[PDB]
Amino acid sequence: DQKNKQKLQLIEELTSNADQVQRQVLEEILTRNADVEYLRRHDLNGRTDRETFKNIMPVITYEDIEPEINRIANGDKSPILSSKPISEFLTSSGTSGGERKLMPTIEEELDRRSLLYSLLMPVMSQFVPGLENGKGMYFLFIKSESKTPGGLPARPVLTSYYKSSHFKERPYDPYTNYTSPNETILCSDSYQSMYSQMLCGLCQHQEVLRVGAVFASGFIRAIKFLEKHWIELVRDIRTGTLSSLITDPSVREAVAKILKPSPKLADFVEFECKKSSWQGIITRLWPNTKYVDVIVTGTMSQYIPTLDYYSNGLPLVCTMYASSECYFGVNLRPLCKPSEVSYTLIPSMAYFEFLPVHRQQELVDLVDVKLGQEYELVVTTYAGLCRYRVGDLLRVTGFKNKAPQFSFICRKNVVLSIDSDKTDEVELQNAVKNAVTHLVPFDASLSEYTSYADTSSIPGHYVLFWELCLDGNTPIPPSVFEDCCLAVEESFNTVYRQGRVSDKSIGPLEIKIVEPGTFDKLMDYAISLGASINQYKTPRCVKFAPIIELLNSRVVDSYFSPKCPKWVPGHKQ
Ligand SMILES: Nc1ncnc2c1ncn2[C@@H]1O[C@H](COP(=O)(O)O)[C@@H](O)[C@H]1O
Ligand SMILES: O=C(O)Cc1c[nH]c2ccccc12
Repeated sequence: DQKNKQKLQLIEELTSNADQVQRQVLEEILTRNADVEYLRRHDLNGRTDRETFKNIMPVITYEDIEPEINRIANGDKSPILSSKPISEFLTSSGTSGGERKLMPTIEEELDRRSLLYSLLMPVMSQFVPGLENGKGMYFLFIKSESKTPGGLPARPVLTSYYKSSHFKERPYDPYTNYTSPNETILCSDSYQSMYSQMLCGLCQHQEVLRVGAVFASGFIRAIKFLEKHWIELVRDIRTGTLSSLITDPSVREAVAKILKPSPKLADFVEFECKKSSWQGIITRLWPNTKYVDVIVTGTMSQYIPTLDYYSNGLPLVCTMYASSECYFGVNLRPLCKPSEVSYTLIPSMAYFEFLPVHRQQELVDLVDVKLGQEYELVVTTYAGLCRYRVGDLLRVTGFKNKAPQFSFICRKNVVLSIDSDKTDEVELQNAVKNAVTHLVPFDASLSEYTSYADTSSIPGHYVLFWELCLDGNTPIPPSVFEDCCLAVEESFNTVYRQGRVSDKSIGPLEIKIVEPGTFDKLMDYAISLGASINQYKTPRCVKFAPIIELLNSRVVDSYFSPKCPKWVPGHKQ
């Protein structure tokens, strides 16, 4: 019987009693945090009931509780948001004033993250058999850490999770037996982390029954890493000796238990990697792979054709929906189509509310959301976030017993995204305005521009299309356009700049100069589909393949900066 059946029954119990669980969660939070400064400031006066909470407590954004956050981050240890000690800040990919948002968490929250993860394979065991008889090849990575002036860790939620006893000291689980040893995941050197993970995956290739990464982008980068380094990898496999470039002793102690001299495997890997076409290479190097486990909902959907290419059309699986401030839900139907993914929110994670979005107690509870209606996700967490707006838009597609299921629509205001980076229109506009100052000495200027997330390169990069207006009589040298590139990048927020400098999840920004009349063609094309002259601006971003092919066909010159933007871990202040 055991675990799977119990976990599946737990899902039944939680979703059949969703409203009661939601109530018990809110009651527990307000009872614990009854005396914290934030609740007392709003005069909640020790009350714990739903009606009081919804009538009294305001619906907030990050900027609303930043003074509380800063105070805690500066070392104020009084109960301001939470009665249990804030153990760390989980730095979100979402920003504020260019800097990562600091999400308070408490130690207890790891239990709830682990509960969520423990649901995944029992759910999957209903759709794909035999996964306990083999391994999963996942490429998992830690990121830069930082510390608040008061001494609290500030780091991404997965970096926090991987380094915790819940992952680093976890027991052997046959349904989640990874090819990557903990030492290779927890390696601070990102090159060594990637190389050793790729090697271990190759060494255990016949046992691999599934592959992936947290994000589509992450898995694509691992494939590209093999494209560049397979010769070194084949040499390691052939001789049974790990590359001396791997200097980390914990790494390589771990590899040494896995790596054995095997010219037969080396010949096999060489054979496949030598081939000019890498179409379907996943199903050749790892022939027992049943699916690809990566997020391809949200902006990550742009990577579907790339994964399909390398996998020869294996099923793409989206298992979960979660964030820094709170873990949310699970896909109860993982082998569905990527366009039909819905996430069932787990009612014991947090108190969930929903702000209706239309094309006086305003909020609607989890069980009262309406089929087909769009909402903004609003959360009340154990660490003291009260009715915080996530910025995620969701649509109800159905119900699991009493618990609703949501397709993910978007994170609000995201224009450009390659990996976890999110660039909005204001950021983009500001960035382009800082870069055009470089065209002033040449008495040139920008007439019009647009952008796209270029996925043809690994890692992806931002592309800007620039149509200039030249009034002077001196050509602009490549060095100045390269200055323009860098200037754009320097104006982007810290997550973008971290992706460029530290995580290598983003390639150099490219500016493509297009010939005169190019954006005229765009408009003409934009009217043949969708034809509103009155309401027409050249869009800040484009995404439709024929439009992009049109713009690329009219490129006169392109430029990247050889330089990287500034980046320093932690908040500016
Ligand atoms: N499965 C998913 N599909 C689409 N977007 C997601 C998914 N999981 C997380 N996200 C987005 O990433 C955010 C979490 O980012 P972070 O706070 O940095 O972990 C969420 O609030 C969503 O906007
Ligand atoms: O930065 C990280 O690695 C944590 C993270 C960022 N976006 C996420 C979405 C799903 C679960 C974890 C994360």
